[PDB]
Amino acid sequence: KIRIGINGFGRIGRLVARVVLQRDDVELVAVNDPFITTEYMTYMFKYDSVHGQWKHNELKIKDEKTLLFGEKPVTVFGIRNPEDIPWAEAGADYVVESTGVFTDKDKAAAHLKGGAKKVVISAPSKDAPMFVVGVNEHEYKSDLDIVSNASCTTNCLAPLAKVINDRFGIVEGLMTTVHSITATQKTVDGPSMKDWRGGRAASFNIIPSSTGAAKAVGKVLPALNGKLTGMSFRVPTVDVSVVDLTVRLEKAATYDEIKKAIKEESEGKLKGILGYTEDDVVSTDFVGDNRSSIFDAKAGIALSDKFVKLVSWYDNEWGYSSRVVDLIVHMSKA
Amino acid sequence: KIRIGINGFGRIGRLVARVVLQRDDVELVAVNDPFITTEYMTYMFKYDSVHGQWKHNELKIKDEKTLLFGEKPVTVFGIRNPEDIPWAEAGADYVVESTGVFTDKDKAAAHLKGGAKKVVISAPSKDAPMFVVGVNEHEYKSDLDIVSNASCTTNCLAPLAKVINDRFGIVEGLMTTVHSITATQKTVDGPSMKDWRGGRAASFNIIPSSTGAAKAVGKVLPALNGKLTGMSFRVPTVDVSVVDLTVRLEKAATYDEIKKAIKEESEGKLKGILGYTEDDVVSTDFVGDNRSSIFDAKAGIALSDKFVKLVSWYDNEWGYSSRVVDLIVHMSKA
Amino acid sequence: IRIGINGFGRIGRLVARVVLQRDDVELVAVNDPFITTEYMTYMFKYDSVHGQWKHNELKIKDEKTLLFGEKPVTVFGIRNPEDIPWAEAGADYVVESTGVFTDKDKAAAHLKGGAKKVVISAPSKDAPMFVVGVNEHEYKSDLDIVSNASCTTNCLAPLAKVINDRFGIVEGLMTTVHSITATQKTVDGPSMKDWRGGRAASFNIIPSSTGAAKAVGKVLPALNGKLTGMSFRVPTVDVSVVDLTVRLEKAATYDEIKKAIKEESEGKLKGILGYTEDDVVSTDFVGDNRSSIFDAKAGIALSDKFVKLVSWYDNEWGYSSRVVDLIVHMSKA
Amino acid sequence: IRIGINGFGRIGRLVARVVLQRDDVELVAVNDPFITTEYMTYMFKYDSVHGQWKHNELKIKDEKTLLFGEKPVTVFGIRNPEDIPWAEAGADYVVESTGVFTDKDKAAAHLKGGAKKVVISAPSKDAPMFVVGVNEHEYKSDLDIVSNASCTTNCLAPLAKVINDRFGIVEGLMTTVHSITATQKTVDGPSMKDWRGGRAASFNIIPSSTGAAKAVGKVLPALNGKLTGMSFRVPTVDVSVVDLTVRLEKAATYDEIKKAIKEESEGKLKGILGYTEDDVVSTDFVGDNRSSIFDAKAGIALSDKFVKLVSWYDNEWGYSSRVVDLIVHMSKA
Ligand SMILES: NC(=O)c1ccc[n+]([C@@H]2O[C@H](COP(=O)([O-])OP(=O)(O)OC[C@H]3O[C@@H](n4cnc5c(N)ncnc54)[C@H](O)[C@@H]3O)[C@@H](O)[C@H]2O)c1
Ligand SMILES: NC(=O)c1ccc[n+]([C@@H]2O[C@H](COP(=O)([O-])OP(=O)(O)OC[C@H]3O[C@@H](n4cnc5c(N)ncnc54)[C@H](O)[C@@H]3O)[C@@H](O)[C@H]2O)c1
Ligand SMILES: NC(=O)c1ccc[n+]([C@@H]2O[C@H](COP(=O)([O-])OP(=O)(O)OC[C@H]3O[C@@H](n4cnc5c(N)ncnc54)[C@H](O)[C@@H]3O)[C@@H](O)[C@H]2O)c1
Ligand SMILES: NC(=O)c1ccc[n+]([C@@H]2O[C@H](COP(=O)([O-])OP(=O)(O)OC[C@H]3O[C@@H](n4cnc5c(N)ncnc54)[C@H](O)[C@@H]3O)[C@@H](O)[C@H]2O)c1
Ligand SMILES: *SC[C@H](NC(=O)CC[C@@H](N)C(=O)O)C(=O)NCC(=O)O
Ligand SMILES: *SC[C@H](NC(=O)CC[C@@H](N)C(=O)O)C(=O)NCC(=O)O
Ligand SMILES: *SC[C@H](NC(=O)CC[C@@H](N)C(=O)O)C(=O)NCC(=O)O
Ligand SMILES: *SC[C@H](NC(=O)CC[C@@H](N)C(=O)O)C(=O)NCC(=O)O
Repeated sequence: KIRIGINGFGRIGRLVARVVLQRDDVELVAVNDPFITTEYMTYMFKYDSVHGQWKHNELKIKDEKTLLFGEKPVTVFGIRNPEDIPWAEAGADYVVESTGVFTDKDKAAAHLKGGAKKVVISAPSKDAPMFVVGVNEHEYKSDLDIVSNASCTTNCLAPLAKVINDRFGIVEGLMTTVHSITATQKTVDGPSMKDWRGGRAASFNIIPSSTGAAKAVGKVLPALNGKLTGMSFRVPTVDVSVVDLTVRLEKAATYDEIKKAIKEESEGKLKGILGYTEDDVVSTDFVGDNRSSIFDAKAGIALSDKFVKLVSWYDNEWGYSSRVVDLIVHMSKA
Repeated sequence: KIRIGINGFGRIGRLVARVVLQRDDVELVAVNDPFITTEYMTYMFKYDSVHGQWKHNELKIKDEKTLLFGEKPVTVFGIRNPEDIPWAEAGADYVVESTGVFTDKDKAAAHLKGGAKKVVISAPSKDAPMFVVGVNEHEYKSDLDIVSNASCTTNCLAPLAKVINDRFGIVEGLMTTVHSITATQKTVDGPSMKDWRGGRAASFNIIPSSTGAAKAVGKVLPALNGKLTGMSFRVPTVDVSVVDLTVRLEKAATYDEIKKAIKEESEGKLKGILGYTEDDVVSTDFVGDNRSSIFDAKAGIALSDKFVKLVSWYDNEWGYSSRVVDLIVHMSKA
Repeated sequence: IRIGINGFGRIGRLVARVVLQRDDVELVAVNDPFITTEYMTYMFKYDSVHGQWKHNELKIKDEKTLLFGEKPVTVFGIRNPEDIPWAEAGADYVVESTGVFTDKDKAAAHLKGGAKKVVISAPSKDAPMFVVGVNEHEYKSDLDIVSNASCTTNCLAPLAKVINDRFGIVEGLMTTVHSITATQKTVDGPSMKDWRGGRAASFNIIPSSTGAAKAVGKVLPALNGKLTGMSFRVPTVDVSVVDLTVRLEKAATYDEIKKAIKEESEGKLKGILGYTEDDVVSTDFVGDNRSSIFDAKAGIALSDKFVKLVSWYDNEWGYSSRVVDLIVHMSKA
Repeated sequence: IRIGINGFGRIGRLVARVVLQRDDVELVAVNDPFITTEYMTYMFKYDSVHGQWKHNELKIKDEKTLLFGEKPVTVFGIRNPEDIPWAEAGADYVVESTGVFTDKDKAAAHLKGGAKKVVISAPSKDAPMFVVGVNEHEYKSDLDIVSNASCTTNCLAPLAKVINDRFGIVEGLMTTVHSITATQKTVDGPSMKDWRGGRAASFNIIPSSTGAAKAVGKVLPALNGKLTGMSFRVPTVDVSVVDLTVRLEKAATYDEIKKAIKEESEGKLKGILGYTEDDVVSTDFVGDNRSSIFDAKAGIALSDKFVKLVSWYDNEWGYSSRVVDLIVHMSKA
């Protein structure tokens, strides 16, 4: 039923491929990467430095056109531009924009001319519609040709911000995210003309960089629009990131009260999306965590009973790619 | 004139030794480390994985009692407990408490029975007097038997917090410090019974841990006492750390205004202690920076003109050990 | 078979993972004076390399027992060994994983704890050495106390045995590129026993020591004095590789060497010596429970008598799997 | 002597540091299409390994010149080489540091730029290869375009020359434990030319390729076909080590080998081959400008004809020092 093809077998592309491969509501029809060879795709999928080897399927058949995942056959495209890929000729309703270069509303629209019914954008986009599963996936409508699943950081922030606002209200908030390094960085000092500090050696530097993660938590949560901002800090970890959010509350609460409220919501409307822990966890403890956001109770601290600092964890790779397929199923139905 | 002996040839002990070795107002009389051998001390001093090889002096003479720094002779003690070291019998007025185990007011008092006129504690202490050069070293008085130079994080926060408060006033602030790993951490998962997350592998984890850095910025800046708190994040860097401070201001300002005020103070009463940069700097750019705190203009962001997030850098090893000898000279004179 | 672990370190905890998941064996007690029994729950549960645990073990009583499912495991905080009452909770086989008691007589303290047999989680100067799959068969059940050698020995010895057994090695020099361990330092600090071992582990290529190459002969008397080597510690959490440089008595071609190692991979050395022709990397062997895996594509030969062979081992996982494989071989008389 | 650099990368910028601080040479122009001339100021000024610069170089005019003190350096953003007017700002000697133009004919594009001589910041398939201190003397001033070989070659060849020159090496196998470079990846990504090179560089021991061992013979025809080897990339910013395994024609003892290398250290190989008996570590060679330094204490011999020798090199700094050492040797006819 839900036939899928992925555009760009990157970090997110391969990992959301793993997610859809071990589910029964979802299927994998095609993959497009002009840079990866069909024999190379098997190696890239099988071996992972973060999430480990794959326990099910894996094999390539045809000279250079079809791979065998188990006995499900997946189609491979090495096509540079998006409209030139015949997304229908292998059945692909939902295309994952996992490439990172075609982010914008019009730029993902390129897939519909390949014969694709809908496309979901990995990254946030300047104009394409933005949804964070569990906080506003419900304002999706089926006229929508093209969609965006926002960012890892948005997906961790917005569920956590929403319960705080929805039971105590946020007046103003400032966020930092200390974030693992990604494919856009460099091993050693090199050119990254659009972010100068992004060119510096990723694994041996604490890199200040920017993410819009916060104001977007209003572009999808319009109640909090223009109420938050932040920055980032890229630091030498392969995967897993944490959000440090500092907000003042209109309605006074105690740290135990906000803790108990987050536990409440963790087992309610937000179960499996926003989690709760009171353990002495660290970075590694969330590799493979398929939740958008988990709440580090012990980490955070309160100054007033209206001014508090909240800590929450997210696997920027795994949990986010779980969320993209969670979104695709919601639009299937709705 | 200013004769010095250091207790504990650790990271800070050796580095403040380098600082005093290349100054003319200061001298090096003795070093005590029960764990380091006088031949081993030369190796540990000469070769440094962070700050590099040493350009001046270095040689050991006596079988196992005296080292030759240039032609200045330094005395070496391998004594377990503090009062059992004859601090006078080599002329030592000022003893650096660089050990980390004798932090408390009474526990550093142990050096005076060795015949030492004054002792300065590297770390912050529960009761010993606390001074951050450039913000309250002047409230030092010469009755003081024993003193503490506070923490790296305090030394970066308090100068930066003081100009913000002193020209706009801080109502409430929450701070995070993303901090390099230190000697108290473990290479791989091991026992650290007093901080559980501190036992996790330092170089491959983002470790939430606590530092009191903020409320102390009142124990030495009583105008801001009980007005700030924070947490830490230990991440896989050898050296250099940054403070992310989030405060609301009673008196409204614009980001350019606060930038210009920090530049003003950078060249005034705080010159050489609190610095100013508008460059796309990264972690490595402050190794060997001898300032307590440098202000990252471009990094930070403002939400309101009364609610702002400020970013400032500090070399937790080098700048802090520069500050300990800066403090010792102030107490020499005062 | 009842097993108790001394020192819930890296090797101790991971040997606990092994024995808790296999069914021919069970875990009776653990002793660590530096860890509190609740702290063992946290440290066992959470692992930066091998991940969270997918079964369950919890605390029952204030300081004395944990329950994995519903089985005891009594917890000791005893500083020195002859004071550990391995009989009083009935622990027949003891893992000496502390690293401080390598010597035969110093680990003998467990027999006075009322423990019938002792396995050293390390090489020892004066304890019989066995590398499962190459000499585990020379154990005798009179021998009270023993050593399973080192990770590096357990990786080298199968490969050395196969290479010598089919072509004969004249002389060998070995290098291992090795992950950092608990004995290294976060930052430059005192390590008087290894001066380069005190240097910041994660920012350095640190030259270090290994006995493993000399050790091969102590369990493979055919090559005694025919190998020696060195180590290089590098900033990785886990997984290490052996770089072996050998002169061959019998000339062979690299592809022939590949098929010989493949043969033994598939045959009696299965699960001890593996074989791959993949573009493997260190990460690809986290959780690999083999003693040694052979990186075919990596290695190179200069002549048909002079060749360099590359092989992988997870210093944590594979060695601990070998530890309880050895213990069960010793059960079987 | 006027020098211009093509590609302000790691090697390009650091060769710029060298030529800007020495006085027998000067720096005339730089070309990089991916860097804007203000961006060169930022990237040259700030370095994660070698630190900030202690002199000064700034921008003068919108895109065309920088001033180090008050000397020009004109800046080019030209994609392909024959379009770089090395004559029009008068740059006689060109550093080809881009890494894409190794081939003799492809770097010949600078002679059409009006440049009299070209030095390849790398090995090349079809360009004469020189390792300063071992064969720099065979340059002829008719040869228009050239290569300085690789960091690994420049470290191995002095040590191989000394060892062979006094004891003769029969066969050699080499390993290098090497820092990561710009060609590796932050996270697992496409590198179809080296499949293991795309894997996350900083979390892996990555087996990789080297021609340096075969290359030694191309500049040391005595040992042609007597050495070969492999590499291991490990998560460090800079500094690498060679692990050399040799068979000796003339039997020697390790201490004798130590004093022979010490002799050459002190003598004609001074500043190219260094010698230490210290507990050195990788960090200790950041900024070390020698081709090769000999870690005496590290290495080990099996017999007096079979020995393993360890030597250090800063792949960035020492190689770039060698680059302009070569250029000035070529000035001198
Ligand atoms: N990496 C993360 O943790 C993460 C998390 C959430 C969202 N995102 C977003 O997802 C997008 C991709 O992220 P990533 O980390 O996977 O980057 P990546 O580099 O790992 O993936 C990019 C992949 O796309 C392929 N590709 C490049 N050009 C292509 C094209 N023209 N057509 C088809 N494929 C092409 C490349 O081969 C590469 O495999 C980015 O926009 C990023 O912001 C990333
Ligand atoms: N490391 C930093 O960046 C930093 C910065 C500011 C303040 N501090 C504080 O300074 C203190 C030391 O810090 P560090 O990083 O140098 O730790 P460290 O481990 O590097 O130094 C401790 C040194 O003290 C020696 N020592 C141990 N016991 C001793 C004793 N009984 N008598 C004499 N010497 C003994 C050890 O040999 C070791 O060399 C700590 O309290 C720390 O909080 C550290
Ligand atoms: N780490 C490896 O990759 C590896 C692999 C194979 C073998 N080994 C060997 O195993 C031994 C332990 O290695 P590790 O990495 O687990 O070290 P580790 O530091 O992680 O473990 C040592 C543990 O023993 C405990 N301990 C100390 N004294 C004790 C006492 N007297 N009684 C009970 N417990 C005590 C400590 O609390 C610590 O938890 C070493 O000899 C090492 O050489 C290590
Ligand atoms: N990195 C090392 O430790 C090292 C050491 C010795 C030799 N080398 C060799 O030197 C060469 C470069 O190495 P690197 O580490 O500096 O790589 P790098 O990526 O740091 O440098 C390449 C630079 O060349 C520039 N460039 C690309 N195309 C260009 C063009 N056509 N014209 C002008 N500039 C262009 C790029 O912008 C980049 O800045 C490689 O061949 C490498 O093998 C590297
Ligand atoms: S993980 C989601 C991802 N965002 C980022 O990695 C940017 C993170 C930023 N704050 C930083 O530098 O740390 C994403 O969805 N991509 C959007 C983008 O930045 O292009
Ligand atoms: S660098 C000054 C040092 N403080 C710390 O390293 C603790 C930092 C903490 N926030 C963290 O875990 O990141 C110091 O002066 N020592 C005091 C101490 O913590 O003992
Ligand atoms: S990992 C097994 C361990 N041996 C080592 O620590 C040596 C690692 C070697 N390759 C190196 O130096 O890097 C062990 O069982 N303990 C050995 C011992 O000290 O008894
Ligand atoms: S560092 C010099 C560089 N050579 C290498 O990249 C090889 C490094 C080797 N030890 C390894 O693989 O790790 C170079 O000058 N370029 C070589 C080339 O491709 O031409």
